[PDB]
Amino acid sequence: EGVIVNGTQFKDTSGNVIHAHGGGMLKHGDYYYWYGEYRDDSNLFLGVSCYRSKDLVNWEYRGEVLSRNSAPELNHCNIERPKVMYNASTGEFVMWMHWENGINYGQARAAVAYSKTPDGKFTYIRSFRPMQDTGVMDHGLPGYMSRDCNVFVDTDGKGYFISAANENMDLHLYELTPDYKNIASLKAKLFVGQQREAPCLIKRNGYYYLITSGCTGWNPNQAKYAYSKDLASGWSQLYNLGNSTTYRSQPTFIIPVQGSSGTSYLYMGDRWAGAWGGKVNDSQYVWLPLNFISDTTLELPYYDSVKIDASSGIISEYIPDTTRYKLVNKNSGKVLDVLDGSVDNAAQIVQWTDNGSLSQQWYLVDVGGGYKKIVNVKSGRALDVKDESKEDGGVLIQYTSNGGYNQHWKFTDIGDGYYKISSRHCGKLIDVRKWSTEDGGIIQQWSDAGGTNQHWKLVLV
Ligand SMILES: OC[C@H]1O[C@@H](O[C@H]2[C@@H](O)[C@@H](CO)O[C@@H](O[C@@H]3[C@@H](O)[C@H](O)O[C@H](CO)[C@@H]3O)[C@@H]2O)[C@H](O)[C@@H](O)[C@H]1O
Repeated sequence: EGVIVNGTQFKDTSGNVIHAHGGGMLKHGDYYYWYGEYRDDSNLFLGVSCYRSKDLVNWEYRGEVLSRNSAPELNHCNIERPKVMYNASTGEFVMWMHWENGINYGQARAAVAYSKTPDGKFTYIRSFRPMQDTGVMDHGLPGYMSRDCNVFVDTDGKGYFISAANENMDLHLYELTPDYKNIASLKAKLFVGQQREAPCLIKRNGYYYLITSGCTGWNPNQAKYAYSKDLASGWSQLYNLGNSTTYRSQPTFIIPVQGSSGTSYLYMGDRWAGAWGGKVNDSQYVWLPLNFISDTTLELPYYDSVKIDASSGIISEYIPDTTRYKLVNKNSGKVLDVLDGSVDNAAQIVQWTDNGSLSQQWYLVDVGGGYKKIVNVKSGRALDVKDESKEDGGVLIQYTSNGGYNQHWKFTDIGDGYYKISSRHCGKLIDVRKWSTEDGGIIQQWSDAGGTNQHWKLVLV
């Protein structure tokens, strides 16, 4: 039962609430290490916890790799977004983070630490504003500002540190020295004046991807991403990822989960309790699979429950009810199907002859109220009303699950095993266009006209 419940606070093997807010993760040896920070009673840096696991679901407490006692300036300060990266050359784990006074946010500087072991007590080095010696001034103080940050290890073995500079208006990608403990140069300035925060830098197939969020404090916002063949330049524009609130969370880190089957990228987020007036320690987590439609097209679906099998390297949706179904039209006798039995995103939904194919099988996931999710089997995508249309003739397609109301359907029994499937968005029924009785009939959205082409029978398979 390697299943995770989003919008909650995961508990370690001890039965205690895990506290690794704004943290990250590292895969070394046979274990996945989850680092993160958490405040205390005075809302100040208490320690950077570390959790270990092989299955990515059951986490074991390993103590504070970094404490407010590790250094004199760590006593009264704010530390957030601690990330850990490994150095093959040295053989030591270097840790970066964001440091503040604890009184204000004027000292926008980064901090560094390291240890010979992953779950061992890290030794604090220093806190500083990148390029301090260069003499450059960034808003009153010497050295570039450095708030929200993150680390990245490239294939060639070069380390990289990214953070928000120039009053969170610009993103600075710093290239680290071979030891990872220092900054060698300013690789490139990314997304100037666009004000992107909580950056996550990853790589897949010669393509670099940068997942960022907006700057609105606790308030969840529209997350975005970009791609490029080179870190220095060639970066694309910003493309929306997830919904308008990133499913009520803010991105913190993204790691490739490699296994026997293949590689599945995991998304980590934070549901900051500050949204509803709660303390930082009351923040919950949101883990979702990061799917790659193409080298240039990304998908971030929302599953209320996610199943993970680290061994095989597979991250998919958890269906509470594996019962398969077929939707037969009263008028045509055809069943609900996907065009060309495609698994592509936004694939057109059509009616087709009952051929017992996978494309013609659907799950029914309750999503609160009297509404449900109609999910295809051959492709984990959900039945969706294209472009959240509220008009007659609105085409129906299969789209990535995003909790939108245009993906919620209520079944209304009319007798004899037939139902009227209305959308939660406008209330229009699932309709076979023009009363079509042939294969490939476009499935659409239409007002309840009492037609038999709008009536569907639910059949077990
Ligand atoms: O009014 C709100 C908002 O609605 C968006 O509708 C989008 C969503 O319904 C989304 C799933 O929730 O599905 C989008 O379908 C898009 C399609 O529009 C585009 O042409 O192709 C992509 C991928 O192929 C995808 O299928 C749908 O657009 C509107 O998009 C948005 O403008 C806004 O109106």
